[PDB]
Amino acid sequence: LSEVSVQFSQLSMFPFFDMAHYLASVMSAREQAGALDIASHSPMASWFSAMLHCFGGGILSSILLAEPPVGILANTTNIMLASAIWYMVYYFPYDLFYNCFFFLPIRLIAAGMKEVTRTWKILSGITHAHSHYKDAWLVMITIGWARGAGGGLISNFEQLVRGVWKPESNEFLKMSYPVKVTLIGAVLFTLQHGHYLPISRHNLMFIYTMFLVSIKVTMMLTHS
Amino acid sequence: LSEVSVQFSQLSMFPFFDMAHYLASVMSAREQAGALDIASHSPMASWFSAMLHCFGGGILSSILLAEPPVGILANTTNIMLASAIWYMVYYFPYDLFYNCFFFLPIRLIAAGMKEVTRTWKILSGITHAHSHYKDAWLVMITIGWARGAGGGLISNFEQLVRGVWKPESNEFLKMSYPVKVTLIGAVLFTLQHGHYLPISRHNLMFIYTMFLVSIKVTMMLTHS
Amino acid sequence: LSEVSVQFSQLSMFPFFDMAHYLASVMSAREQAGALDIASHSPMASWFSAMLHCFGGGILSSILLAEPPVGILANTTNIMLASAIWYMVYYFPYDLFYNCFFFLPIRLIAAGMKEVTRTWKILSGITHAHSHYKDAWLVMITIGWARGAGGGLISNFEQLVRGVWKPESNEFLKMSYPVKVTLIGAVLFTLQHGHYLPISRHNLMFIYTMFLVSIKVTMMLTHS
Ligand SMILES: [Ca+2]
Repeated sequence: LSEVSVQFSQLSMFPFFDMAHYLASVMSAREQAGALDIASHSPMASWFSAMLHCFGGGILSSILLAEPPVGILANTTNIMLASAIWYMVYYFPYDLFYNCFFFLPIRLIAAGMKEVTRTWKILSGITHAHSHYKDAWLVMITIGWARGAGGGLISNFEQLVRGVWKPESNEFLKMSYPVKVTLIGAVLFTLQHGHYLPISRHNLMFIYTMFLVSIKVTMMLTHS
Repeated sequence: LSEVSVQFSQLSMFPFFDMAHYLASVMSAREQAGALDIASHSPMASWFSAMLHCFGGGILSSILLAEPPVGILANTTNIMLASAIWYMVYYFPYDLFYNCFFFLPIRLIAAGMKEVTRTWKILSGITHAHSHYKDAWLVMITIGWARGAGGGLISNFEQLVRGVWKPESNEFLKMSYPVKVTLIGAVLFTLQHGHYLPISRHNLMFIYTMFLVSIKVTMMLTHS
Repeated sequence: LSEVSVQFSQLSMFPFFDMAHYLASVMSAREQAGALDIASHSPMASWFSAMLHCFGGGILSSILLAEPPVGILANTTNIMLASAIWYMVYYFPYDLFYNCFFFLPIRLIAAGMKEVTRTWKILSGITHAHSHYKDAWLVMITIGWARGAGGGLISNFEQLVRGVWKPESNEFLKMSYPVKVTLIGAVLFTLQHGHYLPISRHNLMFIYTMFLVSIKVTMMLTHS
C-alpha cells in the first residue's frame, strides 16, 4: 500500500514542524551542563547558544557553500519562531512551559518530530548542493549532513559560547547518535538523488524518517 | 538651529578620521595584558592583532555577508594607513610616539574621534546589508553592529592570536561598553533606514555620535 | 642554457606530483604527537586531520576569497587521490606502506616533490587572486601564501581536530620553515606577476623551487 507513502511527502514543515526542531534543540540545550546559570546571568549568551542548536544546520551549511550565514537570520518568521521558544523554555512564569514539555509523552512527540525535520534538511542541502555542483557525490553528502546535525558539529564551538572549552570532545573522535545517523542519512539520500539507490525518494524519504523516530522514542522510553 | 547638523554629515573620514580609529584601536591593543612582550619577540603576531582591532569591524562583517575578508586587505591605502601607526606605536625611537599620544588631552581627542568612525561604520553595514537584503530588519542590525565593534567581537579569537586563551571571557556573557553601545546604535539606525524612528538620519547620525563621545571623554577623565 | 628552464614549466602536477604533497603531508601528520592513537580509535578524525594537511592550502585560500571550502572537496579525483594514501599510510597490512616510504632516499624524494607542488600553488592563488582583484599587491601575496602552506596555518585549528589544544603555539608568533619560506615565495612571485621583479616567470618559477628542495633535502640528511 504505497498510496499512504505519497500522502507523507505532502507534509508542510513551516507551521507545525519547524517549531518541534526549535524546541527539542532548545530543551536539550538547557539540559546541558551549567546551561541554566548561563541564562540567569547572561540572557544574551544562552540565546545565541540556542540558535546554534536550531539554525546550526543552516548556519554550518551556509559556511560550507560560501553562503552568508546571516541568510538563516533573514527569515524573521523562522528566527522569531525559534526565539519565542527560547524565552518560554527558560523564562516562563512558574516554569510551567518546561514542566509541561518535559512530560514524557509530550517530550516523546516533541523529539519525534525534530527527527522529521531532520529528513527534509538532508534533502534540502543535497538538492541545494546540486544547484552549485551538479553531480558532486561528496558535496551533496556534506551539505545534507550539515543541515541534519548542524547543532552537533558546531557544538565544540557552541560549547565555547556558553563558556565551556573541552578540546577533547570532538565529533569526529566519537560520533554521537544524531550525527552518525545523519551521516548515514546524508549518504543514503545522496544515492537517491544520484539514482544509485533502488527506491523512489518518496518511499525512501518516508522509510528513513521512521527508523530515526523509532530509535529516539525507544531511547527516551529506556532513558526514563 | 538644525543648519549646524547638516554641516556635520559632510565630514570625510578617509584623511583625518580613519587613522583615529586605527590609533585608538592600536594604543588600546598594546595596553592589553602582555601585549608588549608579543611585539618585542614576535613582530608578525602583534601586527595581525592590531589589524583585528582596526579592521575587525570590516573583517567580521565580511565573514557574515559571505564577502571575502581579504577585501578589507585590498584597500592598500587603508591597510598601510593602519600599519604605519602600529610600527610607531610600538617601535618608535625613544618611544616618543606613544608617550605623546598617551597624553590625556591628546588621548582624549584620539579616542573621541574613533567614536565618530563608529557611526558611519554602523550606517555602512546597515545600508550594505540593505544591498544584499532589502528590508531585513535583523541583517541590518547585525552588519551595522559588526562594523561598529568588530574588534571586540573577534576579541576572543583575537586574544587567541597573541597567545591568550580565556574561554570564559565571551562578549555575549558580559556586554562591554563599546559593544553594548554599538548594539544600541545598530538598532537605532536600523530603525532610521527602516523609517521606524521619528528623526532624520542627519539629525540622528549627529545625536548618536555625541552621546558616544561624551561618555568615553567622561570615562577617560575619571579613569585618570 | 635557459632552454632547460622552459622544459620545466611543462610539468603536469595532476598525475605524479599531486600525490607527493598528499603523502608528505600525511606522513608528517602521522609523525606528530599522539597522531597514531587517533587513527586507531577514531578513524574519522585522523582522516580529516590528513585532509587539512593536504587541502588546507586550498581550504584556507577558499575561506579568504569567499569561495566555498567544499569546492576543494568536489574534485573527487583529487580528494580520492589523497584519502587512499591516508589509509595505507596508517592501515596498511604489516605497515609495509609506511616502512617503505620512510626509507631515507624514498622519504627524501617524497618530500622533495611536495616542495615542487608548493610553487604552482603560490602562482595558483597569485593569479587566482588576480581574477577577483586585478593589481592588489597584498591579496596576491596572501592567496599565494595560503595555498603554499595552508596546512601549517590552519595547524592551530588542525591540532584542535586531533584533540590537542596548544593556544601558545601560533604561526605568527614563531614562523616555521615551510611557512616563512612560502611567505618569501608568495612575495617574490607577487613581484613576478606584478612585473616588479627582473626575471621571467619560467626562470623565477624554476629557481625558487630549487632553493626550496636543496634545503629540505639538506634538512632531512642532517636530521637522520
Ligand atoms: Ca560568495
